[PDB]
Amino acid sequence: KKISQYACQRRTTLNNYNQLFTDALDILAENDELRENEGSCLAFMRASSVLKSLPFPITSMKDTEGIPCLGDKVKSIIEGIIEDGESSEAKAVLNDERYKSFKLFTSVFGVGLKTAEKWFRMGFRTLSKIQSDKSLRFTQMQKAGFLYYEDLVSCVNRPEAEAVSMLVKEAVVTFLPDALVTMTGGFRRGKMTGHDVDFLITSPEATEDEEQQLLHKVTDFWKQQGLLLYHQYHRSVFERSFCILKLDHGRVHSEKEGKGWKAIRVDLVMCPYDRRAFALLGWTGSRQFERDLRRYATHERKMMLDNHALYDRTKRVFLEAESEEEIFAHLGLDYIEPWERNA
Repeated sequence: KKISQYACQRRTTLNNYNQLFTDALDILAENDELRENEGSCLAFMRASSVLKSLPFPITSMKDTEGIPCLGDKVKSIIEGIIEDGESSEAKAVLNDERYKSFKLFTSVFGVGLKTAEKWFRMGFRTLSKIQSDKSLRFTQMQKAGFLYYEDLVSCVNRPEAEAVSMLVKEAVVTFLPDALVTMTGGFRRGKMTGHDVDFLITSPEATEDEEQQLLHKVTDFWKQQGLLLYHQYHRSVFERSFCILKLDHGRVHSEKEGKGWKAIRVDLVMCPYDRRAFALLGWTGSRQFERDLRRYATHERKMMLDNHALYDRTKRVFLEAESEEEIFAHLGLDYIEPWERNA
C-alpha cells in the first residue's frame, strides 16, 4: 500500500509517532502564515499532515522513501532533527521577534494580521503596553478578547465542552424542540482540549424564518440568563454566531475556586435540514482534512464539494446525502471516522 498525497485517503488518529518532526513543521507553517507566505505554509502543513498519519517514528532518512508531500526543503528539516534532535530552523522562528509578537497579538480574540502588523510597526511587543496605551482604539471584539484574555487562552477541556453542550441544547429546544445539536470541531475528532466549542444545529420541521431567527433567540435567551458576555452574528453561506459564554463551575463535572465561572468561546451554526451531512463533514475538520477532501473532489473526481453540497460536473447533478458515509461513498472514498480526520 502506497501512502496517498490526500489526507482524506489516510487515517490520522491523535497517536502521533512523529511529534518531534511535526511540531517543528507546524512552527514553520505558522511562521509563513503570519508573513502571508500561503504557498510555503500549505507546503509545510502537507508534510506535517502526512507524518502525523505514520504508524512508526522516522529514525533515518531511508524511512522517508515513498512518502508524498516531502519536498527538498522539508527533507533537510527532517535530517537536521535526526542529527541534532532539534530543528535549528524552527528554533530560529521561535526566537524571531516578528513571530513572537504576531503569535502574542493574534492570541487576543479580535486581533488578526492587519491589527498585529500595525501594533508591531508602532514598536509594541507586549500586551501590557498595548492595553495601557492611551492612544490606541479597539474594536468591540478586541475589548472582549482583552477582558476575558486569561480564560480564553486557557484550554477548553472535555467536561467544559459537555457543560457548554447542555447549555446549547437547553436554549435550542426552548425554540425548536425537535432540533438536533451536534458538537463538531476537534472535540468530535476526540481531542482532549480546544480553544473553542463548535456546534451544528438543524431542524427537520423548521421553516426558513424559524432557522433564520433561532440563533438570535438562543443568544437573547442567554442574555436574559446573564450568560452572554459577547456575541457576533454572520448572515447566510450558513447562519453563524460567535459568542463568549459565562460557564459557571457548578455546571462542570470534572475530576478537579476564586470566581466560579470561565469565559468560553462558543460557535453555533444553523443549517437547513437537507444540507446537514455536508455541514457536519465541513465543520468536523481538521482544516487539512477539508482542504484535501475538496482537492480530491476537484482533481480526482471532477466534483465540487463545499459545506452545503456535492456537485458532479460530468453528470450535471447535485449528489444527495443523509450522512457523511454517503458523501464518502459518492467521492469513491473508504469511510474515515471523525477520530481518523486529525490530519
